[PDB]
Amino acid sequence: YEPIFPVKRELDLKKRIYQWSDGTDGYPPHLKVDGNDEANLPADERQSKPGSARSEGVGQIFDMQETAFVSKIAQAVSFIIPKDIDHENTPYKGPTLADVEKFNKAQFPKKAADIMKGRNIGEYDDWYSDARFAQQHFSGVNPSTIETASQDKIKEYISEAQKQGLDKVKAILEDGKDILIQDYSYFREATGATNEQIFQNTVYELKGTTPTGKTTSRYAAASVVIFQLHEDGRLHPLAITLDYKGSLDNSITIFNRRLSPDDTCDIAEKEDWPWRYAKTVAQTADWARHEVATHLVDTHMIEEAIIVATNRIIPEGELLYEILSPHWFRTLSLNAAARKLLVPGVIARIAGFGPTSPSLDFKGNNAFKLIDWSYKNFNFQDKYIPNDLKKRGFDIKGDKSGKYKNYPYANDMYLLWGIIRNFVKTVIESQYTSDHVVQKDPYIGGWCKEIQTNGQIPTFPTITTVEQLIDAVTMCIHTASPQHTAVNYLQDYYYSFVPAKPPALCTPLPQDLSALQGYTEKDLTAALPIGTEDMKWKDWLLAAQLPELLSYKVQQDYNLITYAKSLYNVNKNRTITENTKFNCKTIKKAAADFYSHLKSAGVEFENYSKGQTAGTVEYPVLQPETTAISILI
Ligand SMILES: [Fe+2]
Repeated sequence: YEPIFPVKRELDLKKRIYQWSDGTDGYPPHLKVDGNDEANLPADERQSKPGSARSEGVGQIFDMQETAFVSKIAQAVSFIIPKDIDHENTPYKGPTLADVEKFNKAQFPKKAADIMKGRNIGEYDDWYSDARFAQQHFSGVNPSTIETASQDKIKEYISEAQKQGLDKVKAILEDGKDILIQDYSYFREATGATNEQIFQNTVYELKGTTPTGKTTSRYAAASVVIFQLHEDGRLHPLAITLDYKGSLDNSITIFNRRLSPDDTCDIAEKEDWPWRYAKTVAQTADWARHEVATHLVDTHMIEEAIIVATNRIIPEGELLYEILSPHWFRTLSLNAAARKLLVPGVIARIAGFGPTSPSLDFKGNNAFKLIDWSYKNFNFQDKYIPNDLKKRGFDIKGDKSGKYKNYPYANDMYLLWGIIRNFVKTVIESQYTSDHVVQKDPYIGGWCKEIQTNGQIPTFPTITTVEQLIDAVTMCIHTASPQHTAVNYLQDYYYSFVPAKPPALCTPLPQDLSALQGYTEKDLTAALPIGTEDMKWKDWLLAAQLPELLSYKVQQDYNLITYAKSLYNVNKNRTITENTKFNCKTIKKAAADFYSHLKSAGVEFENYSKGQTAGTVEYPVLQPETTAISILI
């Protein structure tokens, strides 16, 4: 008969089922899906009704009703709100901030049921405040990109401070008492736009398929926020560059009229319309870097690359496949729905990068140029939590000062990284006993080469040592589960109230410093998507509904805990400690530990949360009970 080679037959089959994209769609490498149509996914990785065997599907990922609703908004291309979606009162109707804030609180119940259960930052009256704004850079949806300010970047702000004759603010930077930066000036470099070109998205009105002359513009800014970190451990915003353009000579850079959190000035924080605008512009900058870079690229897309490469090279039954496999549950169908609807029909629509909405060529669209560049400029090893916290300038290993008490991400993760490495170290070493044993493995070398080339993650290691294999496996797990968890499952809260953190601006920037300095509420109210005017209704809905959709809380069984308890691979409907091949006494002992380590950690993440400055919003996101096995939303 014809000769049968079980392995090479199975891999030949997987390399047909799991194929790469040619990249003509304008996305980083992913699983090839003809027109991203559900049907053209691999049979098992498709979607069934909720309460089904895993050989059928993965259960309805999103909330049926709020998908049909969000799809309704994306499809709605008419500038006149459709009869269906329209209501007597809406959270964008206003027409004032007061009226919009007043609506928000009246939608808190006792339907909207996530990890904050229908609640948002709108609960806090003083969300505008310097503490709550800045606190989002430690505890918000993007806690992982703030870093120590380069000495020669302080040198710029020392100069601009002097230029404005602000003698007080100069002395603060002069010495350099824990001066930190959050830098979105890279958006230009990232989109190939010149320093004379402004970010503008021209939203063309269509009569279904055919356009009418009518348009409305949304705007975006390569902002740069400068913070000082005090000893009591409060992150204080000092300065915002609204849109950085090579130098601060060519940009308009405002300074906080209160130079500390306790500072008192006769103009309040609520009435400081110049500063409340700047912060709102700096919020659009972080919305982008969060959704594109920190969320979509760094988690969803990096994980898909691993999934595809791992499936193509490493066979089902191999140890590496079995530890990684569970952390992929339903990731592929979700990215196929992101690439189809969410990225083009929402992200690229509500963002201010443009150049147009809708787009006919995504390779020409800037949101896609940013998606592409974010993937290209990711670094697999540098975002190892230890290496992450080190290079960004955070010594969590030994801070006696207690200055990082307001930074629970940095606290929670430094612990949680070692714990997941502990687990992997025990399981990997149960087969991979030496650097040599790794070197003489068939798949690990080709696994790396596949990821470094086709996956287009060159920063992925050439795995020689046992430590190198452990960190790589930790990272795949860390990215897929707790890192995605942190950045995914606080969207509803921080985005639901659109003014707190809006996706883009609905009016051009102020022309110069002198113009901004005399800004009224109506300017911000206009800049935000409020009123029946200029299709601002659609921008609000999408801005506050995508968060609620993607914040929809994880099911009990898709916990990191429930896995650590029983090692049950939800994704593959099997258990690793039922493969007589592997040294299972060890694996059961690693899992037994890993579980006791996580229960123990949930206690510490709690302490870190309540250990923050009085009033500071909680950080419950990395609670193992509320952490996802995979990138499953
Ligand atoms: Fe996500």
